[PDB]
Amino acid sequence: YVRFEVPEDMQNEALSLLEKVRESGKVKKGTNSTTLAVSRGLAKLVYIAEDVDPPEIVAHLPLLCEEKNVPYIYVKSKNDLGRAVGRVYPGASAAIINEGELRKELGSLVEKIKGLQ
RNA sequence: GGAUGCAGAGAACGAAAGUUCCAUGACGCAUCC
Ligand SMILES: [Ca+2]
Ligand SMILES: [Ca+2]
Repeated sequence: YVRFEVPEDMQNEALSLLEKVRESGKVKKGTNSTTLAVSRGLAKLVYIAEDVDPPEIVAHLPLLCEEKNVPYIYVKSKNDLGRAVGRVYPGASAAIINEGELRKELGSLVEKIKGLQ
């Protein structure tokens, strides 16, 4: 249930900004903490995996992000989301809570994502 | 065992070889049935 389709280069930009934010920022991984972070108005930018089965697990996300005005982006695999923070483990969804040092980069990314809508 | 919440990384058995679960939330900590 993709709301939009992100092109490959933009997906790579987001997945790379994720690894750069790892150090100086704060990132959560998993559907529980990500949903909480969006509901509490903490998530700067959320990532949703495309290969989630059953897809109903992450389906509630885009509408909640629209409710709370949180930019969401679809990434190809949940394994591409496994390096988000801490232990290497697959993640159906993640969320950058603090941009950290990469402020303008996240700004450009959310501009490009809004461009897709 | 089951339900609910809090938090979010490895956890239980084993001398270890290994066996079994875990961000689709294990392990826990409570309250209840
Ligand atoms: Ca261990
Ligand atoms: Ca032991």
